[PDB]
Amino acid sequence: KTLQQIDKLICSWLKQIDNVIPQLIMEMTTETKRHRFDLVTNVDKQIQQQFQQFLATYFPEHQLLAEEKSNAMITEINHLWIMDPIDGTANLVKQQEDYCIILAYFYEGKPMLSYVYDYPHKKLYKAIRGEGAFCNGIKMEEPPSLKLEDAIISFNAQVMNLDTVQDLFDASFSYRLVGACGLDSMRVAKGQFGAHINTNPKPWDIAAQFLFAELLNLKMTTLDGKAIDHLKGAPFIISNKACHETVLKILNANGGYQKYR
Amino acid sequence: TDKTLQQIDKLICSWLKQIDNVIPQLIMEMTTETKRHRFDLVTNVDKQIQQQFQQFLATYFPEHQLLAEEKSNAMITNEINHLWIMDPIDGTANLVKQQEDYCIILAYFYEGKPMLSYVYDYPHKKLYKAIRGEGAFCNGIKMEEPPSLKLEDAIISFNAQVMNLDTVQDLFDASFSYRLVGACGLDSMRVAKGQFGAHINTNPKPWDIAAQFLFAELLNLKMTTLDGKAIDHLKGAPFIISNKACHETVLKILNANGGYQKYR
Ligand SMILES: [Cl-]
Ligand SMILES: [Cl-]
Ligand SMILES: [Mg+2]
Ligand SMILES: [Mg+2]
Ligand SMILES: [Mg+2]
Ligand SMILES: [Mg+2]
Ligand SMILES: [Mg+2]
Ligand SMILES: [Mg+2]
Repeated sequence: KTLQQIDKLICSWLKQIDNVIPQLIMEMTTETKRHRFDLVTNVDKQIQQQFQQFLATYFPEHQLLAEEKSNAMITEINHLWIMDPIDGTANLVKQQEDYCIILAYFYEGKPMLSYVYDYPHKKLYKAIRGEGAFCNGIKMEEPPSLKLEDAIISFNAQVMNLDTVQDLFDASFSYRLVGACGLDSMRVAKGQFGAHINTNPKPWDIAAQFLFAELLNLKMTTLDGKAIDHLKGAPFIISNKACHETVLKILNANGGYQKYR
Repeated sequence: TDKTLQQIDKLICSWLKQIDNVIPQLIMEMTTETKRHRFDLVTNVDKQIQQQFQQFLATYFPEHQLLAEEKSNAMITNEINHLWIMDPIDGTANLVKQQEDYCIILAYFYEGKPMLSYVYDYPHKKLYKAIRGEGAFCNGIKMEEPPSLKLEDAIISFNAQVMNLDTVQDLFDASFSYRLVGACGLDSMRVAKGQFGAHINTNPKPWDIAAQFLFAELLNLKMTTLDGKAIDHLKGAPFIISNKACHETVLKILNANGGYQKYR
């Protein structure tokens, strides 16, 4: 009853944002964080601060865990929003396409509302506990079963040793990459991909995905097959249920997926 | 009669725009066959689009000849005055697995010279076309030459499954990052738009790269063999389409250390 009303507000703040992003891009500035491949723009900072604003205006006891700010906070919180203000910043800057806003609301640690907004295609994926998962308002259904050898898979090949990359190439139908965790994960949710791996995501990179995986019967675990703490990064996979185990075993086999060189 | 290029372009665009009405039905009744091996796919979508275009050609340009993927091309010579090259669905695997990330490729060569080219991104309804003497366009929005992109500042795309893993690693190290759409025509347009620095296909057929000649010409792109030579539009060859400022570096990374084949 209440989720539906908070959802309307979120969907509304997301409508205002279509009208703000053009201006932000028009005046785009770009900085590096940890190294030259780690980008941040005023688009990331401003979407985030404006959400911060929204929360302060309508839910000021709700807390925010977000990418472009310090997050010294607890293990604990009743109302928690996790936000990736732009997921796919390299894609934003390099391509001005294939990036999204990721948002997720947790109530007493339980995911309740999730948003992955593909702003370049004006496609909003949302998940609402009690109602379902939607893409621009049409109900998404559990994808068909996909075994690994019938599935396209997606992952960052530069962060794994090449033997494991090759085992992954050999077991799956093919390999693609979108370059945004939220959008590669939505492909799994839609059934276009069998699995998306990210071996070092941050909580904002994967926060919306928990509710989508639950409502659509996906598997979403660490690369050791365990539950992921929504509050803390872990190496993670989101997968069709019929290829999940096969990917984990390949990832873990022959000394594991990490670089040795 | 005798037509201007603009008249020919008007015909093609409308035929392409008309295919929007046909495709939803073909996709809902989608059936797949195999070609060279179990994963070399062809669908009723590929076959109907190419059949309708051959019939469009017999209707409007009866002297014109068709070089296309889903038929034999034994009768195609180098003497041909009016030739179309078609990939009816470029990215069939994507059509089958995703119903996204595939396109229709067409190009017209007058006496061996590219005059008209089309990469129709149907799932998104974006028509990229290039018309000699007019320019290149994405939905009638004119495209211009992309900014210089050094490899180290550029995203690149290639099939990493078909190359020496060492070359792959070198390609990763030297570029800003890696991405893959999975249709040559679509990965090529990302280069034409300045979104990727380069796309490589080490074994394209003529129809995978036919439209791209004129786009590279109109937009100042480098489009060459992996040896840096001209490509024969009639015969496949290993190929790169690239921003100007990163083409040399990519080709040297490819040919380094005995080259990019898995056995070197
Ligand atoms: Cl996407
Ligand atoms: Cl594309
Ligand atoms: Mg970032
Ligand atoms: Mg981000
Ligand atoms: Mg992110
Ligand atoms: Mg084919
Ligand atoms: Mg084809
Ligand atoms: Mg093709």
